[PDB]
Amino acid sequence: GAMNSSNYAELFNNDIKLFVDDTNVYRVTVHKTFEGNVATKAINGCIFTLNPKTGHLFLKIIHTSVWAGQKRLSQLAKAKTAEEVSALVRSLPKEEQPKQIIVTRKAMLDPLEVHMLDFPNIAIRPTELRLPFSAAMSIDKLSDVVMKATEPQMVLFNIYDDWLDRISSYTAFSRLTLLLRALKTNEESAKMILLSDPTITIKSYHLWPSFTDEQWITIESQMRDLILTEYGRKYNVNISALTQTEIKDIILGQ
Repeated sequence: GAMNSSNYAELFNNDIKLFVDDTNVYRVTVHKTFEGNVATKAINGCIFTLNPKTGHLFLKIIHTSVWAGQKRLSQLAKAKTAEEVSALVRSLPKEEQPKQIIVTRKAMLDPLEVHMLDFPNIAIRPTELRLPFSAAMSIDKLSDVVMKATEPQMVLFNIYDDWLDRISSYTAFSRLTLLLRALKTNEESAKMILLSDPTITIKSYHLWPSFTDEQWITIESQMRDLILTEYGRKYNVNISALTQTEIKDIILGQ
């Protein structure tokens, strides 16, 4: 049954789970051609597969060669996504295989179910949450590794850096979704907040700055301010009147 804010806590139990986001798999850029026309040109994409409990991000880079001279592309993209997720799962020992895979887009449900027939004990589920994982390509280190790729490959990161030494999975996931939601809402302002010191640095093996515990509280309130103020412009409501469960709903995407 679909994952929503009323049952999403399940993400942090002992049943290994993965989110799969396919929104960055098929990507184009617009460019000027040698005759002076304008055209689209495919660029590398990625499948974003995340364990929200451990932070492990399996970033499968989709090379443009996959698309070359191919028909029915939206069909292929989903097939490609399903193929790769199933191949990852199939490479893991049984004890590392997820119990559930949660797709961020309902369109991914059937293709993944078809490709996961070999895994009867793995539940494929849709979600009501409109999670901001599309904003993964706004994290500079992720964006660069994708763009520099010259062949298919998978790269693994901990998208929580070292946070789990200090905070719970529930807290880390809340922080991540807040950061991604803010990046999705206003990339430029979100990065300005992140670089506000800007002496607080990003370790070479990390995605985010090395903020202290109290510093993260502040960054998080600013990220929250960025999001809510924009929501307020759109809908004409008093931010401060919003309940806790209303604010979460906004961040998570319902």
